[PDB]
Amino acid sequence: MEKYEGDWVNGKMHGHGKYIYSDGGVYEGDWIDGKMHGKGTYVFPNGNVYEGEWAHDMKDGYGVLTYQNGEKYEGYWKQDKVHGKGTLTYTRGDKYIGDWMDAKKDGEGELIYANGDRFKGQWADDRANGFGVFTYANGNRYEGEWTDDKRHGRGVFYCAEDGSAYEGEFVGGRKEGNGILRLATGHQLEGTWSGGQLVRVTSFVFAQD
Amino acid sequence: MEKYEGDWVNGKMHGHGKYIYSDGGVYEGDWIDGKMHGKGTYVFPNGNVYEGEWAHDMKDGYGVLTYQNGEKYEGYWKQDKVHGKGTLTYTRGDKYIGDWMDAKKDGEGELIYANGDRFKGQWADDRANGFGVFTYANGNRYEGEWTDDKRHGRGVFYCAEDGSAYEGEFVGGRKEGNGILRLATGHQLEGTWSGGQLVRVTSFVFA
Repeated sequence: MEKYEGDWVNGKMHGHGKYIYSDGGVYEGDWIDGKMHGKGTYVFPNGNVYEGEWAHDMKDGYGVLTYQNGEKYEGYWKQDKVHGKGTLTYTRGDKYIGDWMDAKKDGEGELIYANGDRFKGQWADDRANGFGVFTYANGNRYEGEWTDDKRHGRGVFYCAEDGSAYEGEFVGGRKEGNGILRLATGHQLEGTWSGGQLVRVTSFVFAQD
Repeated sequence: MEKYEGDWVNGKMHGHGKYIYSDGGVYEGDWIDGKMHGKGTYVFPNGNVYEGEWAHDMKDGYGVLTYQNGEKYEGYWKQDKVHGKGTLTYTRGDKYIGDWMDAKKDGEGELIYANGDRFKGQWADDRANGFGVFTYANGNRYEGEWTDDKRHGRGVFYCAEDGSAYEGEFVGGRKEGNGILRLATGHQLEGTWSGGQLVRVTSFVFA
């Protein structure tokens, strides 16, 4: 059995009001035309809680959704979906700050991982797409083009293990086709890579300069 | 206008004797059966001078030939040809010490260059053939097989310029075919070289 305690206008809930839904979990805050509208808080049966701005019975504008588990989103909503600027903390400790579209990461975004890794760059369909920089915990670093959370196209990868930066084509997160490899010495290699293994050397200069 | 002044036996020059030849240039020393034989010296018209051992009218045994120019050979002769152990100084300043055959370098020999370079190894037909070590003035060094004064077959070459060492096949004084290349880092490369350019990579590692 559902129930309400608040302000009535015309024949509908309007103004401040607290509402208990048939399923466990309540709402307290602002109402317009019998819909949740304005600043209010919802406590869900599943233990999740939203407090922030509503419009036409949905989360719209700035709001904070904290989950039963660590997960917490602080940012903007449009029609009950995460939309625009937003910061999401994952249970893991990983954090995304940046641009959301239709409950997916889309645009400029920085994801700082709990393992010390961090990526900043362009996102599309909730995955890295376009330019970006991944800096690995170990000291390895990528800078260049991404396709579907994979290093794809022209990129520069540095390997902390042996120095030796690579400049060239990437395919499916591995270096493929023409490229250049500088080692810490000043030794450079030009040629072709096949699935991350060097096949052919075009040039083999030194020129430390 | 020939002439002689020395010892006669039977009907020929025999014992000590000095001889002036038709062309300018003389001989003074030992004679047998009217031939230069034993210890004696010849001063040639061309300005060359030999002093050493003779047999049957030719240089045979140990002798010293000093030339019109700086060139000087100290070693063994057989029938007027440089033969066996010998040391030759060139006008250049270069020195060869070692084994000669029929007036050509043949066997074990060390050539010390005036530019600081040095080769030691096996010679044939007056050129490096078989094993040997060339050490370059700059610090570069080769050790392995030679064919006709060229690095040919299995060899190890070190390049002082980039402190890298290569182990593999050489063809015509350049690295060709399968080989391994270690760099100063610890990075090693396996694969095939063509002329002196890497074509194909088998392995690539860091140590």
